[PDB]
Amino acid sequence: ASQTSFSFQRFNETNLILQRDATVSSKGQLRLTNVNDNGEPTLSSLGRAFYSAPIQIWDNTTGAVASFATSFTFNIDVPNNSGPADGLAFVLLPVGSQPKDKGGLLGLFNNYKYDSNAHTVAVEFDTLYNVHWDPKPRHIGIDVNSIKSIKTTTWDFVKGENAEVLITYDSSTKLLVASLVYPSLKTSFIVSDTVDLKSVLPEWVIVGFTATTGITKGNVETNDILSWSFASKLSDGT
Amino acid sequence: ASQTSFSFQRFNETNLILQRDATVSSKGQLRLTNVNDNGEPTLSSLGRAFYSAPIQIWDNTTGAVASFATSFTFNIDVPNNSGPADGLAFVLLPVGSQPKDKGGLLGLFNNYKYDSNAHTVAVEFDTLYNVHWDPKPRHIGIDVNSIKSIKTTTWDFVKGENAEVLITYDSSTKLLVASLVYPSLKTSFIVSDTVDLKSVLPEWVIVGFTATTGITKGNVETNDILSWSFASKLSDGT
Amino acid sequence: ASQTSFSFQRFNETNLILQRDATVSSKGQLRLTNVNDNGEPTLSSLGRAFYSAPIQIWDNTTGAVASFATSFTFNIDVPNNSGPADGLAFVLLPVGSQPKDKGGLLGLFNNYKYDSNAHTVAVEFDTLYNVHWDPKPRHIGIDVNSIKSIKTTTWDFVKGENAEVLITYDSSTKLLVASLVYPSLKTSFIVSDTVDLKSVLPEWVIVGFTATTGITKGNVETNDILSWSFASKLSDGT
Amino acid sequence: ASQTSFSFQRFNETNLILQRDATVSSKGQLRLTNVNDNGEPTLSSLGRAFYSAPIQIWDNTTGAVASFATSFTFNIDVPNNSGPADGLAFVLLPVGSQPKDKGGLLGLFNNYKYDSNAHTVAVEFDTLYNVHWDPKPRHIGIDVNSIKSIKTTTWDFVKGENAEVLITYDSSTKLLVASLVYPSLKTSFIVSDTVDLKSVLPEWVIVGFTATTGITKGNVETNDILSWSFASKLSDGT
Ligand SMILES: [Ca+2]
Ligand SMILES: [Ca+2]
Ligand SMILES: [Ca+2]
Ligand SMILES: [Ca+2]
Ligand SMILES: [Mn+2]
Ligand SMILES: [Mn+2]
Ligand SMILES: [Mn+2]
Ligand SMILES: [Mn+2]
Repeated sequence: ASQTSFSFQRFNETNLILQRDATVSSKGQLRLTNVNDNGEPTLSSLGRAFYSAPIQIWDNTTGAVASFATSFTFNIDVPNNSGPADGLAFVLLPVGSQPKDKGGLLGLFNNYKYDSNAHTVAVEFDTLYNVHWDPKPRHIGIDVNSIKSIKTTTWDFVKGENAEVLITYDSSTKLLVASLVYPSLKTSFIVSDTVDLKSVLPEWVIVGFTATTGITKGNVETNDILSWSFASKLSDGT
Repeated sequence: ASQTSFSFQRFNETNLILQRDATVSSKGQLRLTNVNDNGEPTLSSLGRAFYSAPIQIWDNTTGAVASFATSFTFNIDVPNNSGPADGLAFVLLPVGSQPKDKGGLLGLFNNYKYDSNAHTVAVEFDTLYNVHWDPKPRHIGIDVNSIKSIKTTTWDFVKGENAEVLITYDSSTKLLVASLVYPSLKTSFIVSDTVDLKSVLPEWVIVGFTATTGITKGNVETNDILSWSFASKLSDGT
Repeated sequence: ASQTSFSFQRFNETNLILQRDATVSSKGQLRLTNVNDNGEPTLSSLGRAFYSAPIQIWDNTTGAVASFATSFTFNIDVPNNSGPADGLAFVLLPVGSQPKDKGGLLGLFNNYKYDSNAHTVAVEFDTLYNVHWDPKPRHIGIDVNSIKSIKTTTWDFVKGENAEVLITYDSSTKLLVASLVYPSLKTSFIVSDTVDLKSVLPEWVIVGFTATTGITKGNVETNDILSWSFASKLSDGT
Repeated sequence: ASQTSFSFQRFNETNLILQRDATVSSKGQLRLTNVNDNGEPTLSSLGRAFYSAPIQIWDNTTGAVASFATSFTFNIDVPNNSGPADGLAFVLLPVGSQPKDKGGLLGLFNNYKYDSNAHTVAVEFDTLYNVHWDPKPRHIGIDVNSIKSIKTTTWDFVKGENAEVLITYDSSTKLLVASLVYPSLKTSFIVSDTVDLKSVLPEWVIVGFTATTGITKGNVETNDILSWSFASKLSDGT
C-alpha cells in the first residue's frame, strides 16, 4: 500500500543528508565521526547521516502504523592505549532534525532526562559507561525519547571487527527486535521490547545513523558504516 | 548490490520535489498541471514532480548500468468543448534539473532539435500533434535528448479513463519497453527501442514526471498521477 | 499473506514435473518438444513442464483471487525448408493434469469446441494457422477452456530470435495482459482481456509450459525455454 | 540468478510433503506430531513436513553456494501433569529423505554419534535434556550431521506461547544465525556458527520441519507451525 526499500553496498553523498563530521570516504564508507590524515579518530566528534527521502511511519486518518526492517554492517575500531567512546545508533527522527549534544548523548539529547517532545526512536550501540544512566557493561539499547534506554542487552564489544546488525519492527505486535553478530568471532547478541511509534514519532520521519566520539582523552573510536539496507511497509487498504 | 524500490498508492508532498504548477491534492493525487477551483484545467501550464532521493543509473569505475522498471496509473481528462494537449511523461533527468520550455516540448527542451547536453531520457504520452516533429495520431514515444522520439506507437487515447503504464529497462540488452493498458477499455499498447543510458544520463539522476497543457484555447487537459511504483538494481560485484 | 515467487536462469529436472517429450538439455535449457541428435526438431512431438509445487489461485472461504505475473524467454527455431508449427503456451491447469491431444491443440484440448470441464487458462504463441478456429496471421492469444482464444493479437514471428514474454494478471480488475518483445529486432506486441479465474480454475493449480510440433511434414519447430520467472500474491486478510 | 521464496499464513497439504504423523489441521495449522481428539498430544510420535519443490543449495560446476533465510511462528504446548519433549527443528535434507529414529534424535539420526553420510543441517529447538549429549537447560542448537549440536544457547521455554523464529545463512561468511522471540513476553534468544553447506548437503535439498514427542509417560508436547516463510538465492553468474 506504501512501500519503501533501499540497499547500499557502497555509499555516495548524493542520496544522503550529511550533518556535522559525517563524510563519505573515497572507499565508499560512511564515516560518521571525524578521522584525521593519519587514519586516527579525533575526540569531541559528532556526525549524523540520513537517507534523503523521508519515510512515512504512520497515518492518522487510517490509524495504520508501518512495519520496518533495517540491516547494516559497521566497524568500530579503537587506536592503541585508548578505550572506546561513545558509540553509534540507528535512528528515526522528525524531518529536518538538527544535531543535539555530543559525547554520551550521541547527538540525540541535551541531557539525560526523558523528553516526551524529543520524538526519537533509536537502537544504540554503546561503548562507554555513563555513570548517571548506563548499565556498567557495553550494551545494545532501545532508546525511546531518552538516552536512558528502556531495555538493554550485554554487548561484548570488540574493536576493528565488522558487525552485522538487524533491526525489525512489527507494528501488529509493537515489537522492536535488534540483533548483532560478529562473523569472525561467530558471536551474537539480541534485545527486544515494545515501542508505540504512533505516540512517539511524527507521521513522517528520516532514517539513518548518528555517532559521537568521547570528550575526555583516551576514549575515542572510528564509527564507520560499510553497508546499509532498509525496508518499510505501510498499509492504507488497497 | 545497489537496490532502490518505492511504491505509492497515495501521494504526499513530503517525499517529493515539486516544480512549478505540480501539486498534491487533498485526495492524495499528484496533479502535475494546474487546475482551478472548479476542477478546470488551465492553459499554458507546466508541472514536474520527482522522488526526493536521487538514483544511481551507472558506475564509472565498475562500468555497470542499472536496470529499472516503473509502473504508474495516470488520468488525463479533457473538459467539454476542448481537445487534449500536450501530454505527460516519465522522465530521467540530472540532479537539480530545472523545467524547460512549455507546450509540446513537455518542459524538457527549449527547441525541437537534438540536444546532446539535455541529458534526457523520457517516455512520453503525447496527446497533441505538433506539425514539425510528431506523427499524426496520438502516440506513446521514447525520447532520447530530443522531443522527436526515436520510436513511437499509436495510442488510442480516451479521456477520463485510467491508464496503467509499465516501463521496463534491461541494461544487458539496452532495451526500453513501454506499455499502456486501459483496464476498462481492455485495450493495450506497447513500444520498445534501444537506449544507451551510460552515454546520455549522468551517473546520478532524479526520477519522476513532467506534464504541460496546450497554449492555444481549445487544447487542454488534466495530468494526474494516481499511483506510482519504481525499482532499480545496479550491480557492483559483491 | 500467501506469496510464492521463483526465478530460474538455468533449468534442471529436479524441481520440475516433466511430461512426455519435455526434457532439460545438458546446457540447462527446457526443451519442450523433441530434438534429435543432429539438432533437428521432430514432427508430432508433445511436451509439458510444470513447477513442482502447486500454487493457490483462489480461496473459496475468503473469496480472494491471486494476482500473478510470469516472465520468460523462449526460442522457437525452424529448420531449413520448413514452416513453423504449432507453438508453445504458458498454462494454468489443475493439479495432476495429463497431456491431451497434440498438433494445433497445443496438448491442452481434445477438440476445438468450448469445454467448461477443461479448467484451462493459457496464453498461447501460435505459429501455425488452423483453418477451423485461428486467425490467418501468426498470433498471441488468451485461451480460456477453448483453443479458440477469447482475444488475439498479431505476432510478427521470426525464427531463431530470443523472445522475452511478460504475462500479468490483476485480480482487482480481472485483467490478463500478455506482451512479447524481440530484444534484437526491437519489435514488441501486446494483448489484453479480462478473465474470471474464480469460475474457470480450481483453488490450487500448476504453472508452466506446453508445446507441440506439427503433424504434417514441412511444419515443425523447436520449442525452448531459456529462463523463467513467476510470482503470485494472494490476500487472506492478515 | 536462481531465486525461490514463499510465504504462508495458513497451511494446506496440497503443496507439502507430509511424513508419518505430520498433519495439516482444519484451522490451517501444520501439526507435526500427533494430537488426539481431546487436544492431547500422544507419546512416541514423529512427524516431518517439507515444501513440495526441492531447493538448490549449491552448484558443482560454478561452485557457488546459496544464501537462504527462513522465518516461522511455532507453538509448543504441554498438557498438565507433564513436561515437554522432545522438540522441533527446521531442516535441510536430501531429496526423498525418510524419517529416522524417534525421541531425542528428532527423526533425523539413529544414534547420537556423528555421521558424515547423514547430510543433515538443522536448527533444533530442544525441550528435553538428554544426558549423553545435551546441555542441561532447554536450548536452541545448530546441528550438523549429528544430534550433538556444534553450538547452542539457553532458551527459556514457556509452554503455550507463540514463538517467532528467524534463521539466516550468509554463504560468503558461511555464517548461520538463528533467533527466537516471544512477542508477548518480550524475551529473545540468539545463536550463530559457521556451517559449510557444500561439504555437508547435496546440490538439491528439501526444506522443512521435523518434530517428536517423548517415549516416556510424563514427557510430551504439541509441535505446531502456524506460519512459514522461506527465501533462497543462488548465483550462476548472470
Ligand atoms: Ca554510554
Ligand atoms: Ca506532441
Ligand atoms: Ca494454431
Ligand atoms: Ca534433547
Ligand atoms: Mn547506553
Ligand atoms: Mn510526440
Ligand atoms: Mn491460435
Ligand atoms: Mn539438544
